[PDB]
Amino acid sequence: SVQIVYKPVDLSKVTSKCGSLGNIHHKPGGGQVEVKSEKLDFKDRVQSKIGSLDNITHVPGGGNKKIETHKLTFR
Amino acid sequence: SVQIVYKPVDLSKVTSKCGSLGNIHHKPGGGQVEVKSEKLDFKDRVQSKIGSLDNITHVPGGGNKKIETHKLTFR
Amino acid sequence: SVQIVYKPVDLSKVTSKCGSLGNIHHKPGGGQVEVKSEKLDFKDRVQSKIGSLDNITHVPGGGNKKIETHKLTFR
Amino acid sequence: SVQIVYKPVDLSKVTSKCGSLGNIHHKPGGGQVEVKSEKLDFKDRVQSKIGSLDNITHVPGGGNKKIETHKLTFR
Amino acid sequence: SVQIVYKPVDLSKVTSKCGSLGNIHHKPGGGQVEVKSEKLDFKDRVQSKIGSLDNITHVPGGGNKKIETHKLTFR
Amino acid sequence: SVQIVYKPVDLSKVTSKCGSLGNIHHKPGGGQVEVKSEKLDFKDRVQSKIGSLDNITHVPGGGNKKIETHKLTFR
Repeated sequence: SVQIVYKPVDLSKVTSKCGSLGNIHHKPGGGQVEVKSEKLDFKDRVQSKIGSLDNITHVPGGGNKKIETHKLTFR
Repeated sequence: SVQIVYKPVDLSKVTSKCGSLGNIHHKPGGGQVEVKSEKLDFKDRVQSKIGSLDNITHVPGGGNKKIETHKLTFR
Repeated sequence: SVQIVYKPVDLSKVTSKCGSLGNIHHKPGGGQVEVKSEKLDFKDRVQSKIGSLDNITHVPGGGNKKIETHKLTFR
Repeated sequence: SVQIVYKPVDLSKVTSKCGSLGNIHHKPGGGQVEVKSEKLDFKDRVQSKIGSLDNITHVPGGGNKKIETHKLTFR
Repeated sequence: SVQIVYKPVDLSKVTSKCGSLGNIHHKPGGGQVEVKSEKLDFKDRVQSKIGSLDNITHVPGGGNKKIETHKLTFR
Repeated sequence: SVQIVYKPVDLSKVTSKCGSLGNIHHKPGGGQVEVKSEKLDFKDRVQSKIGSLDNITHVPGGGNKKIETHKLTFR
């Protein structure tokens, strides 16, 4: 008879310590933005974006990640 | 007879410590934005975006993630 | 009879220590941006982006990652 | 006997002709203006000006000037 | 006997002709203006100016000037 | 007896002709302007100017000048 044993013990600790996390600045699109269009002709899907777009300031206290994937395929 | 044993013990701790988390600034689209269009001709789907759009300031106290996926396919 | 033994013990610790994490600056698109178009002719999908876009200031307190993948294929 | 003759004839004409005078634009202070003061100490007259100030758009139809000064000092 | 003759004839004409005078633009201070002061100490007259100031767009239809000064000092 | 003759005839004409005078642009201070001061100490008159200042767009239809100065000193 076939015997399957599966006992993965996990004694992990993704710790982080931080005294202070501050004084982050993010200034996108400081400069003047000018666009000037004359006698154009479009014929298909036009996606246009002007100014300051999709700007992210992600500041997480921790940010510790743990990705654990378990698998046991038995055909 | 087939024996299946499945006992994954999990002694994890995704801790984080932070004294202070402050003074984050985010200024998108500071500059003047001017657009000037003359004698254009569009013929399909037009998506247009001007100014400061889709700007994110995500500031989580923690931000600790744990993704654990378990699977046991038995054909 | 076939014997399968599977006991991976994990005594890991992806620690990090930080006294202070501060004074980060990010200024994209400081300069004036001018565009001037005259007598153009487009005939297909146009994606246009002007100004300061998709700028990221990721500042995580920790940032410790642990990717552990386990597999046990048995045909 | 002393004879004084004073007959300055003036056949001047400071004319101007203009078909059309239009489409003047004046946009001062388009950009965002930020000021941040911390732990200052003033001890005398403080004159402070922020934003868009003392901006002039003088557009005169004519603008023809004639300054004529006459004098006849007799000691 | 002393004879004084003074007859300056003036047949001047400071003319100007203009079909059209248009499409003047003036954009001062397009860019974002940031100031950040910390632990300063002033002791005398402080004149401070931030943003877009004292900007002039003088557009006169004519602008013809004639300065004529006449003098006849007799001691 | 002393004879003074003074008859300056003036048959001048400072003309100008212009079909069209247009499409003048003036964009000062397009760029983002940042100032950052820390632990300064002033002791006398401080004149400070930030941003776009004293910008002039003089566009006169004519601009013809005539300066005529006449003098007749007699001691």
